[PDB]
Amino acid sequence: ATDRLKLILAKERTLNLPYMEEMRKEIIAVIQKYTKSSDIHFKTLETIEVEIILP
Amino acid sequence: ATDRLKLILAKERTLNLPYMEEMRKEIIAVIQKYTKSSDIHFKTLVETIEVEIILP
Repeated sequence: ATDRLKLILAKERTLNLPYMEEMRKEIIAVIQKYTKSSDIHFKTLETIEVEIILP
Repeated sequence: ATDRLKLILAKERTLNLPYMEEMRKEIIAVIQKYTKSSDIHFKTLVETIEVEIILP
């Protein structure tokens, strides 16, 4: 009933981004207001994984 | 040394979104503020948009 988008943020388990999850955040703000997706799943794999589903 | 961070924006070939640019532009832009890197690389290969960033 609908197509889907996926943003995967990848990096090394080595780094310490004292601002990672915020980047993990603001970035989303950029996809929802442009894709208008109500449905979103973020989970970790280090590799954050955000799957969007559109309207 | 050599700290690689990379974003992948997966999409369908079908699905239009005549703007995988700005979507990108904004994601990139953000990224360029939080990591402040000046070494940015984006290749493009069920469409899959990758982007390597090596922070300073």
